[PDB]
Amino acid sequence: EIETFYKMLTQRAEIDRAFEEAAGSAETLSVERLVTFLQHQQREEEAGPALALSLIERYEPSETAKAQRQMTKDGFLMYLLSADGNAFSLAHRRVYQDMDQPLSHYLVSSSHNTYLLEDQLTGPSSTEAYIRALCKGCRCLELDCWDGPNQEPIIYHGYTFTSKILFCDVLRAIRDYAFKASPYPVILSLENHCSLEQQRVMARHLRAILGPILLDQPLDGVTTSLPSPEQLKGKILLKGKKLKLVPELSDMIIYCKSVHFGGFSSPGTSGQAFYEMASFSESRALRLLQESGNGFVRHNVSCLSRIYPAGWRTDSSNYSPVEMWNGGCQIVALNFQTPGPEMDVYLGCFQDNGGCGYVLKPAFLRDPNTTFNSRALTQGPWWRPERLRVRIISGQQLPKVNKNKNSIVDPKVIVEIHGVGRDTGSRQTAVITNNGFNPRWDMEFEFEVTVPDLALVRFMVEDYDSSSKNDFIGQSTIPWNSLKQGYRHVHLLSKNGDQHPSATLFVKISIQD
Ligand SMILES: O=P1(O)C[C@@H]2[C@H](O)[C@@H](O)[C@H](O)[C@@H](O)[C@@H]2O1
Ligand SMILES: [Ca+2]
Ligand SMILES: [Ca+2]
Ligand SMILES: [Ca+2]
Repeated sequence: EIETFYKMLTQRAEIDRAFEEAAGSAETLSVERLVTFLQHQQREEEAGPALALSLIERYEPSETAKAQRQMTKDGFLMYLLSADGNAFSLAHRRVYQDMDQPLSHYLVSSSHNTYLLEDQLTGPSSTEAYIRALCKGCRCLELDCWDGPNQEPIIYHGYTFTSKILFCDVLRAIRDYAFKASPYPVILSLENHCSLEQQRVMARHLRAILGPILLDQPLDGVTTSLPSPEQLKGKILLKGKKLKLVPELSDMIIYCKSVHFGGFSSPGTSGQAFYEMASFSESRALRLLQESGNGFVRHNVSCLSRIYPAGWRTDSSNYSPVEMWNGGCQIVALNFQTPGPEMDVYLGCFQDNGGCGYVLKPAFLRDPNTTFNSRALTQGPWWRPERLRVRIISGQQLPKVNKNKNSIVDPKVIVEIHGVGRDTGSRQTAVITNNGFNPRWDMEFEFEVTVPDLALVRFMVEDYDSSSKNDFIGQSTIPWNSLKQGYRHVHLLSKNGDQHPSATLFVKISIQD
């Protein structure tokens, strides 16, 4: 029975079935019978004996089967639970994109009022908040500088009761973590409310603390465009007002001068210099996208636009980033402290390209002459309908979302499509009652996605509550082009972005044009 049990508790039919079909009669998968699976099922492009063999070498537990170039059901499952079996493309989990274009061509991971740990009104500020963001790959941070006691500038949310911290303390932390998660440039957005004296102090600290990391001179060459992530690699650039403002500071603003939004230079030649960055509240941006979608887009090709949360979000809530990315907006600032679908999608997007924090925009969003407008879709390269079929097969060890008691989860799965408005959709499965160890739904959904290049597929698992609002159990957001096909496992994350060791969803994905 001790056999039966570990052999029972640990026993997945869907897995068995999958092995069967692949292996057929055999009790094993031969390199050829693995290749066809890799091609027919997993749709690997690099399908071939080479891959198969590495899979077997990497995952096969049986020394006999290994040595004999075969895969057992055990190795089959291990492959399926590995980084290679992940629905989130392993290949995309390393920098693999063109890092040589001007900054304006990349979506950049950006945070809003980075110093804040909670609400915008009375919650605390901390260097920790900066460390956290940086550790999540954030590239563009915010510093709200105000004069402090003893000629030491402080950082906090002006005009509120949020707790304070030292500008210098913040600089050390940024210094210490700026590149822990990526080698690409960090941008510091300074909102400067300092007296000229304390501004001088700021400049002193910047130089003193950042030293060589700090970029304080234009890049030789770099004449008509913003440098590239590659060119700025290992650097930290300041973004702010450039000559009420001491030269010491103004002189350090090189590639990102804060400017008031002029408008878009289509009816002319020039508008904002590539080294000029405009900011838009969530609200204004929406409006501009609503009326000037293509203008904004075209603007965003050579120019970096920063977007920030609406003033009413004193709770540090977040808006949807997708809507801004659809306009090619690059520095879409969110409140990194706040868990929710928005940050889920945010970090899902940025888990791409090895999480270096810079993700190359689609080509049509890099064409100054594009006619694209996610709002008014016409024919163009962006238009490329695909049919996605996702089968939510089963769940493994869904985490017990507290309950402050001994209950059993009643899980259900929601699958969502995020992208151009036309494509957004959501579907949900039934609820399996009292089972988190191995609920089985075996439900399939199909979605039509017309602009996959801007889409993300999100899997969310909730604990169905009849009386209350359903608890969130886990989630995973995968950018369209990183979505792997065939049988895969979706590795669920907690609301804080943390990896849930053994919580997975087993699915079968198929994308067809
Ligand atoms: O704490 P904040 O200054 C950060 C945020 C923006 O990024 C600024 O562009 C804007 O002007 C402020 O109103 C907003 O509150
Ligand atoms: Ca601010
Ligand atoms: Ca229950
Ligand atoms: Ca429930």
